[PDB]
Amino acid sequence: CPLMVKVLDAVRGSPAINVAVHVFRKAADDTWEPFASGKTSESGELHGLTTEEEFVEGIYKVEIDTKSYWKALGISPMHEHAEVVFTANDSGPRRYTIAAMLSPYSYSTTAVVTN
Amino acid sequence: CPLMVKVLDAVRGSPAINVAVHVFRKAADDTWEPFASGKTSESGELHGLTTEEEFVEGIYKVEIDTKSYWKALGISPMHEHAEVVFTANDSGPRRYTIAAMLSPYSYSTTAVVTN
Amino acid sequence: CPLMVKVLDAVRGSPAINVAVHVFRKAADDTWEPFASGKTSESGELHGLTTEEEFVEGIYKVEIDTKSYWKALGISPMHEHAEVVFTANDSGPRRYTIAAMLSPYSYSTTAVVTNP
Amino acid sequence: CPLMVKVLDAVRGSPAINVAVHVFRKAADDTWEPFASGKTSESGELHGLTTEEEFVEGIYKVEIDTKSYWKALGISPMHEHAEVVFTANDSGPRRYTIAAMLSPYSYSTTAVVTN
Ligand SMILES: [Zn+2]
Ligand SMILES: [Zn+2]
Ligand SMILES: [Zn+2]
Ligand SMILES: [Zn+2]
Ligand SMILES: [Zn+2]
Ligand SMILES: [Zn+2]
Ligand SMILES: [Zn+2]
Ligand SMILES: [Zn+2]
Repeated sequence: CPLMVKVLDAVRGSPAINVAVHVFRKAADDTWEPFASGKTSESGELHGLTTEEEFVEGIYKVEIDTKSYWKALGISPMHEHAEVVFTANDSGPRRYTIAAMLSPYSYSTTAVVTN
Repeated sequence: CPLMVKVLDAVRGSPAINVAVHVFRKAADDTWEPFASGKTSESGELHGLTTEEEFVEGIYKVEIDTKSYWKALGISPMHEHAEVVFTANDSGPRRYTIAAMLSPYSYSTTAVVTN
Repeated sequence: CPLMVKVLDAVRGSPAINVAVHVFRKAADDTWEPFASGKTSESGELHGLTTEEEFVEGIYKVEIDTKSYWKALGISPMHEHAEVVFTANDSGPRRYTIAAMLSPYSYSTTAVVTNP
Repeated sequence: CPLMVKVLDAVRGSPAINVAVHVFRKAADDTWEPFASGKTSESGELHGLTTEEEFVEGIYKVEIDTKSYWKALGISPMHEHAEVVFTANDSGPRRYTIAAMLSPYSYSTTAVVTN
């Protein structure tokens, strides 16, 4: 995949499974245009988001839906999404893995960019 | 102080000093409206951004300018900003501290919400 | 302070309050010798750990006791401490703040090293 | 795999490749006994460290060697290792994945424990 998203639940120490993910790309008119979406697999991973051809250069936002992921803990999180914005592919082709370690009031995210 | 932003340089182990922070609030037309702005201090801290009265419930985005901040490292970062989005207030006065520990291809952020 | 420790609860979005912290310094014979201890304040901070004089150069370990901090959540964490090791003071004096963002199965820590 | 380690370079946005990892187990005399070793792959991963039979309950330390790893960067890190300690395997086998996002003065680590 040119783009993969991996989400871990840092509270329970498990992949975050069946979590909805929306990807957007910044359009000419400065709006976020929907790009790809899905739900995480059993390994916390969302593969098959885009194709080489479709994954053009631009600014991308990854939105991971957390609103009620935390419901069973009794905690309302800091925001309904965990969001990460990255600027893509200005030097040839790159594949991107956006990895996110999520808690209700904190998250760590790393973009791994390979060629 | 309803809203404080603290930015740390995780590569150099130092406050991120004199770094521009823009705060926005999600507006009626779904765009981000400029809400408050400042530059981090020698302690990497940004105080006096807003007032209890201006800081109503809503969805806020903290945008930390990182474009050229690691020029001197010779690394172009994952994106020209570090962005943290949080949903505010609900009940009545809540004080927010958004702490970000920044690296070019990563970040960790925690929202500390008190009384 | 030559050394300060700040601990945040990443699950509840709070300072982690009244949490025990042990600091060790690696001894000549390659054991951790107790250095300082205490519990975090209402701001998640532990001040007055050491002095200028006592904070000699060396390898230090900070243990933050987390075992039952999580109890009320119904979660047993990855380890009974969150631990950070750092190498201290290799030129002139430096002040160190160790900041830790903790969850049961994850943490992020940053050492902020400034010269006074 | 009972124990897998994955290391990401948060400064360059890559896997941490060819990095030495030493695993220890807390021994009877309270010292750290050498338990397993390897070097991370091209994908920042370290597999085949131990077997289900050797990996009994106990306290384990994962030591990632970072001393000269950002020297090209011109940065001496907070410590010559990144260390993660976890308490293992109350019950029967669990698979552990220790994921570590490393910067010179900072790191984020998550233990993913699965059945
Ligand atoms: Zn894939
Ligand atoms: Zn800005
Ligand atoms: Zn203030
Ligand atoms: Zn941006
Ligand atoms: Zn102090
Ligand atoms: Zn080692
Ligand atoms: Zn494996
Ligand atoms: Zn070490």
